[PDB]
Amino acid sequence: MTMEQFLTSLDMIRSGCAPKFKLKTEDLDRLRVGDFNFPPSQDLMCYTKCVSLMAGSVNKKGEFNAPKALAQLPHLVPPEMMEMSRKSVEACRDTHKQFKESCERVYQTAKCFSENADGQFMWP
Repeated sequence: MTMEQFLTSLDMIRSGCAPKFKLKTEDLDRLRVGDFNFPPSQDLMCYTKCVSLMAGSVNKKGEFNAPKALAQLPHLVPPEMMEMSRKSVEACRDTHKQFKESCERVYQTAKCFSENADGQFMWP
């Protein structure tokens, strides 16, 4: 996909998940720029789970599926973002094993992606 399509995809992905939760605009804004440096509500964390399920990188138990994530990447991120994402998958493949609850697992993996991003990270 193109970068222009990717940035617009972010809003489309959000629209399919945001209405299911009680969320703060400020919080969503901060996640959009890859800033996970604030305490999340349960709603925000489950929001990140809803996003990842849509992407197909996790199951209902919030377990990160590294090979399918890597199989999916060309359908999720533009070519310019491939290297960074692959590195983030690898660095964060074993993050969900420290957490038991489904929403928290995904959130912590998402947070890991943002921190282990060698560039600008963007969350829907």
